[PDB]
Amino acid sequence: DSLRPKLSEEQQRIIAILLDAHHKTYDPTYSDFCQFRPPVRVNDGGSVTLELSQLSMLPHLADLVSYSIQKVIGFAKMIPGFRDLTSEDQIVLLKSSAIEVIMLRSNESFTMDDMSWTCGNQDYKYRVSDVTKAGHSLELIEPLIKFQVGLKKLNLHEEEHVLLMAICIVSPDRPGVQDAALIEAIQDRLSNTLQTYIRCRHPPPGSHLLYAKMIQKLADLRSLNEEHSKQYRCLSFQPECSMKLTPLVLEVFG
Ligand SMILES: C=C1/C(=C\C=C2/CCC[C@]3(C)[C@@H]([C@H](C)CCCC(C)(C)O)CC[C@@H]23)C[C@@H](O)[C@H](OCC2(C#N)CC2)[C@@H]1O
Repeated sequence: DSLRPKLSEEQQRIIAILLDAHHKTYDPTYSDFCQFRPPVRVNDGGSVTLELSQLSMLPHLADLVSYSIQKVIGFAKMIPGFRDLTSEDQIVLLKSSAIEVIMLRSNESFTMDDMSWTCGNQDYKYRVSDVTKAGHSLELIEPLIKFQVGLKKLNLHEEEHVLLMAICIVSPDRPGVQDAALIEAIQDRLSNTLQTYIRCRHPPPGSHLLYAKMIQKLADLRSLNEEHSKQYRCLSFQPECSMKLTPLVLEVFG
């Protein structure tokens, strides 16, 4: 019963590697922000019309996401085993998980003090309204907040945070993949590491059940990924939208 096997040198290495990768791609100071198109916040205490009409926050948020995408790609390119897939299976995994990972790593800036994401600087504080001004409806934004709170109350160790993202990326069930068995093998190595860290390092532990809760989020993420895709498609229907985006955002979601 309740065996708690010690972490293997290889498993330790993997975490070290993943931890380090994340430090090199996540900026907790948010210093690069002034290099994005400026936030514009029109008063819209509504309007789906004002919103689409203006799209005042889109250029800034499209810039952030785009920037983050780049940081997510850099992270993927440091997952052990990720180099060993055909670059074709790499892009497929990347594109189809890019938004899921962003929602995970944004939790580092999400604050349960006012249910927002703070990257600033009141300028770089993002509340529900700030995402509607970017042309989004409550069907995605409201479930997203709950996801972040559900995620916060897991009280994840940074070690578990980086592994969750690593697993999210290297999923063998994504549409378009060629070598599902190889991708599957890497995920098991990553998932096994997670279950083992939980057993060894997490207090009490009377609840290694934490693992079941973490896999559940990855399923929330699929819903959100699909919902986002719906809403993106509406934005692209809006004329002049393309310039408010970036060629990366356009490629990934189009
Ligand atoms: C992306 C991140 C941040 C916020 C993410 C947010 C806050 C605004 C609300 C966002 C942007 C959602 C919407 C759906 C994004 C929509 C994007 C378009 C309009 C293109 O579809 C999804 C993710 C949400 C900010 C911050 O928490 C993180 O980025 C910070 C920096 C990085 N990397 C670390 C410096 C994280 O990577």
